[PDB]
Amino acid sequence: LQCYNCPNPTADCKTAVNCSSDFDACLITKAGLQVYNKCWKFEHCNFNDVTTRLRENELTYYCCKKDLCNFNEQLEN
Ligand SMILES: *[C@@H]1O[C@H](CO[C@@H]2O[C@@H](C)[C@@H](O)[C@@H](O)[C@@H]2O)[C@@H](O[C@@H]2O[C@H](CO)[C@@H](O)[C@H](O)[C@H]2NC(C)=O)[C@H](O)[C@H]1NC(C)=O
Repeated sequence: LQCYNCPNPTADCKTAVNCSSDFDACLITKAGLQVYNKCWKFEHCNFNDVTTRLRENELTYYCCKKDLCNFNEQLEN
């Protein structure tokens, strides 16, 4: 999956790059402050496998399966 991967927790990442290996679900987390951007698994995209790996909790991780679907446009209802 090709998604944007930033070196820091910014709220406007625009660097498109292929996702590392062992990654089939793009992840777009938003802890009301920083829009995390990283390649995540579809099995680890639950309400415990992400808030634990990042060592956080209050956040809305949204996994996707489209070349670049973790952008900042899928968490504003
Ligand atoms: C992500 O990687 C792809 C590499 O795709 C390869 O080429 C495809 C045509 C297909 O054969 C895949 O199975 C291959 O793995 C990048 O796409 C190519 O990248 C090369 C080198 O950068 C470039 O010369 C080609 O023209 C590109 N072709 C296409 C269709 O993209 C792609 O750009 C990478 N994306 C990012 C954000 O890095």
